[PDB]
Amino acid sequence: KIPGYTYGETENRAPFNLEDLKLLKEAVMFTAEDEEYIQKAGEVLEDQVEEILDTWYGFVGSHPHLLYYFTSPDGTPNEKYLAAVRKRFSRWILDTSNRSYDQAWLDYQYEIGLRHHRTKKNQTDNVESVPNIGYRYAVAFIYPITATMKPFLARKGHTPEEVEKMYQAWFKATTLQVALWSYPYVKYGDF
Amino acid sequence: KIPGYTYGETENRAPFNLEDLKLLKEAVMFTAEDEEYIQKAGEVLEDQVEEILDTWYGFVGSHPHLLYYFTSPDGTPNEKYLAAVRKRFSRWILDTSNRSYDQAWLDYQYEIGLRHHRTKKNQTDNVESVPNIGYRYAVAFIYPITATMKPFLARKGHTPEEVEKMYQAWFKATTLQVALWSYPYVKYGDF
Ligand code: HEM
Ligand code: HEM
Ligand SMILES: [C-]#N
Ligand SMILES: [C-]#N
Repeated sequence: KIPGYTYGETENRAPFNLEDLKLLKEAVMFTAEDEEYIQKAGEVLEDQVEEILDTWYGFVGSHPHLLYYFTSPDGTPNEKYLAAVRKRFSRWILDTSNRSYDQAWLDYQYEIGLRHHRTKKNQTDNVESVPNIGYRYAVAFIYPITATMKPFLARKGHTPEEVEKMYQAWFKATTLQVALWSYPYVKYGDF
Repeated sequence: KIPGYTYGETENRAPFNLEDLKLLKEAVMFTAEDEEYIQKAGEVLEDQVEEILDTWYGFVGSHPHLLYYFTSPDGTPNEKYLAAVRKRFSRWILDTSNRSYDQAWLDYQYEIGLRHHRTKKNQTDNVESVPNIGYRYAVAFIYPITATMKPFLARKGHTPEEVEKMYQAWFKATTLQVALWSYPYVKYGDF
């Protein structure tokens, strides 16, 4: 088992529903074509995850105000926390590529939002760290997620045109998720 | 000369400052290289704005749940509201590329967020319309903004390298802005 990974068995049903998801997919221009290309992206990325993780957490570690969110009270990174979260992030790369975006998927999107937010941050791994990840950075991180995945999507010999379809699908899917994760951050009724 | 366009003359100072901005630029991987290329993007886009606007508002207009946010209470689109906003969106394309990202800029970023939010929506143009734009869609729209801009960035004969750099700069800058606009939506203390 991956500790903390509770896909399909969360405590709560998401407050947003499949019709909400349909309308949000429309807003990010995500279609069945992107379902196909995000699956292809998974096939490309899967055996590269260790490098992807080093690249991603190397970016987070590169700026003290970002690494901050994994820190103990003494301002140093909590290595237990980083390591446990890293295994769930690795799984999220696969889930984004391989799951159907169905009710179980939506329920886990609510869960991941809750875990970045003060509602559930630091509970999954039972760590002492900062209480909330400022929403400004959740939105910001759509960009570095896509810039991180880009070079890996080209490393299996796909043409620029195919890489572009995978990259755009990943961009749409990442934006879609962060949009959903806003729920616990946003004043009730404003989401 | 643009009705409702009050850049430099907002009633409020922004609740985020230049240090917040520096740290958020770092979160979207924005550097002096992007300053060069966002300015080049403006030079490329400036004389294409009518077609860009037709494309963008064509996208909004093609989805009833998005066009919704410009409708009168009787459910029908308010074309005056659309037209007035269109003029300020046109200017935003130039501002994104030409303004220093400084205090005045931050003040107007807070203003734009307030205008999508119930705080100020429908006041600028003195219209009667939907009270609030749900934040889920503001995040989602990062994607179709970038997808709208992309083809136009190639239309002045720049090299593929330069077009990609302009596109990435636009994506960083759009993400940066939507992150800032979240302020009035986000539970107090969670931004
Ligand atoms: C596009 C935005 C982001 C994506 C795609 C992303 C992805 C993920 C994933 C997949 C997980 C594990 C979820 C699970 O428990 O199964 C996670 C957890 C976490 N992320 Fe992010 N994340 C984003 C934004 C942020 C930001 C802005 C930070 C700031 C450094 C950050 C820091 C963390 C931390 C500290 C956790 C553990 C939260 C907890 O205590 O449960 N993430 N993230
Ligand atoms: C990336 C996200 C978005 C961008 C870049 C964007 C851009 C803009 C700009 C530049 C303006 C005029 C600002 C001014 O007053 O100077 C504006 C206003 C407006 N936008 Fe957006 N927008 C975004 C999201 C949305 C969404 C999700 C909707 C839903 C259709 C929308 C609908 C409108 C409406 C109705 C107004 C007028 C608000 C008011 O009454 O003042 N926008 N937008
Ligand atoms: C989040 N990593
Ligand atoms: C907003 N358009």
